[PDB]
Amino acid sequence: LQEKNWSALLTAVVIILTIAGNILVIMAVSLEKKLQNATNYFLMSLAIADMLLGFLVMPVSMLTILYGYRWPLPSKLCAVWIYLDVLFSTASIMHLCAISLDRYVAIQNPIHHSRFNSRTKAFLKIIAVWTISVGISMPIPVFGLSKVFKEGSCLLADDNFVLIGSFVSFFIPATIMVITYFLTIKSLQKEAADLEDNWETLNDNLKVIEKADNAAQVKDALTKMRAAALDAQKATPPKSPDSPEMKDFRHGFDILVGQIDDALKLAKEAQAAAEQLKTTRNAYIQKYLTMQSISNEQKACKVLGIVFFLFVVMWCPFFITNIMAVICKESCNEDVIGALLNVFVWIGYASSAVNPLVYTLFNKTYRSAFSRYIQCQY
Ligand SMILES: CC(C)CCC[C@@H](C)[C@H]1CC[C@H]2[C@@H]3CC=C4C[C@@H](O)CC[C@]4(C)[C@H]3CC[C@]12C
Ligand SMILES: CSc1ccc2c(c1)[C@@H](N1CCN(C)CC1)Cc1ccccc1S2
Ligand SMILES: CCCCCCCC/C=C/CCCCCCCC(=O)O
Repeated sequence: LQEKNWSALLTAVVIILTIAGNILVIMAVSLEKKLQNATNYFLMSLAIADMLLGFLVMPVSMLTILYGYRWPLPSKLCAVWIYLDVLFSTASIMHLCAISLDRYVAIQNPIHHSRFNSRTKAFLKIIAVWTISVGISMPIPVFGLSKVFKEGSCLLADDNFVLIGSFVSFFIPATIMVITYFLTIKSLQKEAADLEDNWETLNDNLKVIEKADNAAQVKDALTKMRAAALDAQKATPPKSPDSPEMKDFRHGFDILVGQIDDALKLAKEAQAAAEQLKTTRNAYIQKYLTMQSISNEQKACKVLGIVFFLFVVMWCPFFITNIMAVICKESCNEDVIGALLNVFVWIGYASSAVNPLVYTLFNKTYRSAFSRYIQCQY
């Protein structure tokens, strides 16, 4: 028991890293313009929930710890610490889960030429996240004042409250989160195979068109280039600020190939010289922007997979032991599994710390903001 005084300190480390880790994330997304992605707009709100969870309900989880788990505050405010903790936590899965199916639908749909709002779509999307988040949390204060106390410690004790609340707030979202996620990674991976194929196709026939000695050999070789070029025009990862240029440079590049074709049938010696995408800056940019754009979404999917994965890995101990309380009400000792719950809620409460760490470990631009922000300099 000499080493059990460390829990206070170790848990305070989990309280510190979450309040600081997500304070920067709120800062760094707002200040540095290079991180204004729609998916970085979600991350800025999520990180607020983790800031609000660290700032409100993780500490009194420790305050209770010090007292021996006998609830140390007024009787009357227990449903509000359960409510708050339920609400912010339930907003962190909703933020994660929204992100995954927001990115999922966009990859399996086209541009769709909507852009009704000017990247307030994030702002609309996030307020829907919280009202669904606070949709679910009204039942705790609705039956706020019993079903919230057990032997002088404060836990959700209504069996259906803690049974329904697992599927509605944890397993449905975690499953939804993961099911969409994997479909997308398989989808993105299977769309990079199309752009690379379309540029390889385009370059090989370009060499063929130049090196072909027959008169109409160009025809098959430069009609195919038109074919791939359109497919590329139809392909971009989810990511009108740079969408004209892609379309214009698609159109602008197509002109060069199109024109050579137009005068290819007419003819001959000159059209080989006419299809010279090798000599023009336009074509070189487009291969660049796509391969840089393809690779960026690779790393976003991986960084997101890390936060997705270790969110549900970390809270599953607390939810499996808790759902097992009600399923195993009679068979198994409740003083052991109640002990596991004192612990497995800090495996879970520690995810609020983790995701700022994984941002620095894999996003160069998130790293530089934090490092400066520690030094105070914008
Ligand atoms: C109770 C004691 C130990 C402090 C608890 C941790 C928090 C509240 C402390 C510790 C380190 C502090 C931060 C140090 C660095 C920055 C970045 C700066 O650009 C804005 C202020 C800010 C964000 C400070 C605000 C408060 C802070 C986050
Ligand atoms: C009791 S059954 C249940 C159902 C829903 C939710 C919780 C618990 C919540 N706990 C946290 C501990 N706190 C002492 C009580 C409330 C935990 C959590 C974790 C992750 C996302 C959402 C939620 S909301
Ligand atoms: C996705 C990763 C999943 C990891 C699962 C870890 C499981 C943690 C605990 C499981 C429930 C244990 C409950 C122990 C109660 C013992 C019952 C008794 O005393 O009779």
